[PDB]
Amino acid sequence: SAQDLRMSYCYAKFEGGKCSSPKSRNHSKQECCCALKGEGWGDPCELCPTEPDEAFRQICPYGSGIIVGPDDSA
Repeated sequence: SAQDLRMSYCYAKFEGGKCSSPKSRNHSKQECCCALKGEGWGDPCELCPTEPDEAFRQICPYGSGIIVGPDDSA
């Protein structure tokens, strides 16, 4: 589904320099800014894109959903 199905740490907040709120478990960079829609992704947090940015959809073909964080909310 994703690129090299890389599943690292997804951060919920990216301080245009660092990150915070990393999910104990790891998910695909797509599952991070798509289903988890955080602020950054990967151990080396990388600022995730936002819709409808070409990059945004680059991880979410259908949109913020795909595999909405299973048993990871509600």
